[PDB]
Amino acid sequence: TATSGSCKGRCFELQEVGPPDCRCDNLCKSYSSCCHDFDELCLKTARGWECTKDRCGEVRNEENACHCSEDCLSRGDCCTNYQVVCKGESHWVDDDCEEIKVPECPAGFVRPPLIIFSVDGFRASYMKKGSKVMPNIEKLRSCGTHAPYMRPVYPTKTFPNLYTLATGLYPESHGIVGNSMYDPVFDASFHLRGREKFNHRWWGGQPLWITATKQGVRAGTFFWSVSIPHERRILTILQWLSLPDNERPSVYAFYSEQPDFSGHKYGPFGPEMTNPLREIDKTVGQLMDGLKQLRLHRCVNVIFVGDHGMEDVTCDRTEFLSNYLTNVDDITLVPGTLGRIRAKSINNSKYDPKTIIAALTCKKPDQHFKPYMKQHLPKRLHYANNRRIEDIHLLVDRRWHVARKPLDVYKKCFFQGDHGFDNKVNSMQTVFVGYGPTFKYRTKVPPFENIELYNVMCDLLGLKPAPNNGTHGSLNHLLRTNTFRPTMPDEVSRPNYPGIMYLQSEFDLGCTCDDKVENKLEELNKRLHTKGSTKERHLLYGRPAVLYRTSYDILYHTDFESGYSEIFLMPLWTSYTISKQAEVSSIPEHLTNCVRPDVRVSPGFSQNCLAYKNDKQMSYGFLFPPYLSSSPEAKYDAFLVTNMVPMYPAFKRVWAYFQRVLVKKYASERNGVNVISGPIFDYNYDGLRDTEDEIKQYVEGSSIPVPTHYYSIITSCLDFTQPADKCDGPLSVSSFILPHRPDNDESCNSSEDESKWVEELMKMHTARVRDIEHLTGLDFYRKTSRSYSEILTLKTYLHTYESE
Ligand SMILES: *[C@@H]1O[C@H](CO)[C@@H](O[C@@H]2O[C@H](CO)[C@@H](O[C@@H]3O[C@H](CO[C@H]4O[C@H](CO)[C@@H](O)[C@H](O[C@H]5O[C@H](CO)[C@@H](O)[C@H](O)[C@@H]5O[C@H]5O[C@H](CO)[C@@H](O)[C@H](O)[C@@H]5O)[C@@H]4O)[C@@H](O)[C@H](O[C@H]4O[C@H](CO)[C@@H](O)[C@H](O)[C@@H]4O[C@H]4O[C@H](CO)[C@@H](O)[C@H](O)[C@@H]4O)[C@@H]3O)[C@H](O)[C@H]2NC(C)=O)[C@H](O)[C@H]1NC(C)=O
Ligand SMILES: Cc1nnn(Cc2cc(C(F)(F)F)ccc2CCC(=O)N2CC3=C(C2)CN(C(=O)c2ncc(S(N)(=O)=O)cc2F)C3)n1
Ligand SMILES: [Ca+2]
Ligand SMILES: [Cl-]
Ligand code: NA
Ligand code: NA
Repeated sequence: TATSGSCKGRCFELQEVGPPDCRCDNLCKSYSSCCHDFDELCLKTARGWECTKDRCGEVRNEENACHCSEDCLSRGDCCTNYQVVCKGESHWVDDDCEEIKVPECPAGFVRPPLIIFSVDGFRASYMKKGSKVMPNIEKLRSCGTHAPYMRPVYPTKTFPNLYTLATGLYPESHGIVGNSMYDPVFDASFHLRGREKFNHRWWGGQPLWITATKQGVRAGTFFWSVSIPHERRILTILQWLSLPDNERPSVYAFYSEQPDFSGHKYGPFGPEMTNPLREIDKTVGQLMDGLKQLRLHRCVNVIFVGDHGMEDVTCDRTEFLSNYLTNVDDITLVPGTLGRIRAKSINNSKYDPKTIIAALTCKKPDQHFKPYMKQHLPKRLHYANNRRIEDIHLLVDRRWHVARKPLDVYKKCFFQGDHGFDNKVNSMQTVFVGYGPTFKYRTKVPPFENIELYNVMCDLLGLKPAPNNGTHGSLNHLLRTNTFRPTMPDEVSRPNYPGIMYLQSEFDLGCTCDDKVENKLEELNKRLHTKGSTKERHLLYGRPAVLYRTSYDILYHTDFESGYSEIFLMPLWTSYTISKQAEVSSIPEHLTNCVRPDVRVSPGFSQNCLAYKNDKQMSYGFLFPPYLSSSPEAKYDAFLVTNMVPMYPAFKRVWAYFQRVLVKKYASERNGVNVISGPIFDYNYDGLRDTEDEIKQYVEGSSIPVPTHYYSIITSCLDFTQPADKCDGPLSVSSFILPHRPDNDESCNSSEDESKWVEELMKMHTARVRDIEHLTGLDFYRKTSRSYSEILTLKTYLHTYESE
């Protein structure tokens, strides 16, 4: 860099110039590339950040940081409080808030600008707990649209989350999977410190500023060099807002290192935390006062958003891999509030991940982390499908750290706070407030995930979003206008409706049943149950649509309905309703090993019992539980070969408990439940439905594919005074994606009775319906009385099982 060029008239230039020409942009300090005069011209500090009575009407001294002269408004370089001190105006916070029904912008403005005020480590509970010291932020919150909290992505670190906010993508898809990373294809590393993080090969997807530029919307630069003070960042944004209509950007970003920086040292609620919250609020006040001076305070949309929260973590709460592993020098550990382990050297052929996992599995009674092969991580975390995420992962308990050896903790107590844990943990939750003409007025919205904002910021700017992991329309309820009006995806495969086409004797399945037991009253009645008379009861929200090319059958029964796949030889889904009044019955002795041919489905597209006998590892279970049959005659339907699915005996303990106990418990507590359950196949852990040829495992000697997971979607009336089957209003849902595993090594207390561990496992693997759609290629809730945007919101809902 030949720094002999100048920054005269180029301060915070929006277009970056190429080396070895010197730079004057808001990033030049980070690349050590600024022109010699950058500090003098662009980082002026003289006389402070606020006008004073004496300075009012002064003679323009260009050296001053901000100006109090009469001409300053037209130059667009006044101090933010100029009109308060020198013209008797009020601070924006002291004004009563008034609905902004339409953009009230200066002439020339083609759209409301968007300003994103991002705050590092701004824990959700600070909005309540620090409300007395943050009046500007509290005005934004209460007069704008706010959520009680926003759910970050895993890992709940700064870079993964800022780039998820920028792109709408899960870290596995955008590539910033941690604050620290190794890419084995590049043979490069990425760190917070240093120069390799500036290379564009690390950064996938399309962040907002590129989406804007590519579509003719001009963007301020989002990144700010750490040395540039906050007051200067604000003044720069206000200066840009004063630019000519053909140069002025439409989207802007501010970033604060606080309260994260203090929160690390002092803990999330340390008494030292009050001051950082005062300064952030003061900065917001400066922005809104500056906007008001420029008559932009009822034109611009302001987003106040955080990347993650902050938890209490100290050095004494550190698990050391040295107290579990003998071989601790043959591994590399990405440490901290999560753990990622790989081999220290790829030439070491004695390195076995299986032995390492086993040595970290349930070894101490209070063990404050749990090891996982990455594909066994809860699917809600979507943290697997990247070569940068190590095969071995440690999910660390909230409040704790994992390190390799004790020397790493005392040769690196200092910190009292940290983050990075599971994104369902309360302490990791962060904030969202939207304020402006396109946002709603004094509106609370439910919690939502940060992956959803990319779309909304595209809507706010009139942009078409790049393909991302948001569900577009699920956050339309934040907006007065500029809503995106989505359509249901078209069904690709239509079902067959097979009647009775096969004789018992055509089947040679090795299956037996004790069912040779014999009337016109109840033969016409059961006929109509196989044509779909109780389908109104058991399929409450329409049949799910299959959104890919396949061959399947709708099978009707008294207690349940299924979409049976001829390719996978099992239901893709099974739907049934259990009212509050329904009764659990036992599986009778004569039917214990009963499997019956389904006369509507060919032998060739059926499973068989012989495969299950020959497979000593694999057993089988049922999607509609026999336990909940409506009558002894109806119970025979639950033993059909078309209701059967492959299950490991270790997983059957879980499934049986869910089906026998929990389904009824949920129907009691929620006033009936509709359950839709089924298999999932994700052998390549991309979070997406596997095609046939991706299946790595079959029931031995057969074409019966083995699920990697089993799902259920449990729906009822949000108004729980109405029964699930007759609900007039909004729905309530919770779902799960249980891993289909041949042991229960994940559950350290699995030797005990299922009532001590099963429900706990299901909670860990809670899921959004949208997760299940991605994984199955199905589309649920097709026929309701509710708006589609409300259904989209419901589909992205996650039941977290955390307290308030
Ligand atoms: C979350 O949202 C995202 C975004 O919508 C979803 O991710 C998408 O999923 C698609 C389906 O899996 C995927 O589509 C593929 O695109 C391939 C081309 O990809 C490049 O171009 C895109 C578009 O600009 C770009 O975004 C991509 O960037 C990825 O890769 C670079 C690294 O080079 C990273 O910088 C970046 O972070 C991103 O990485 C992530 O995605 C890749 C996969 O693309 C993962 O491997 C990484 O781990 C990481 O997660 C790329 O630059 C295209 O080549 C594919 O086509 C193959 O498959 C089709 C199937 O129809 C087949 O018919 C074709 O023949 C073709 O196969 C050929 O190659 C095979 C393998 O080499 C071989 O086996 C065959 O024999 C053939 O030769 C495919 O169309 C799309 O790229 C990603 N997009 C992103 C941004 O990730 C994600 O699904 C959502 N998540 C959930 C849960 O819903
Ligand atoms: C990363 C990343 N991806 N995209 N962006 C730009 C961006 C997007 C938005 C958005 F909200 F709109 F998306 C909104 C704003 C932006 C601009 C982001 C920006 O100016 N910076 C991010 C950052 C800077 C400067 C310096 N950083 C640290 O050194 C740092 N590191 C680790 C931790 S911690 N607490 O985790 O240990 C804390 C830290 F402060 C991170 N930054
Ligand atoms: Ca898959
Ligand atoms: Cl990390
Ligand atoms: Na078996
Ligand atoms: Na166990």
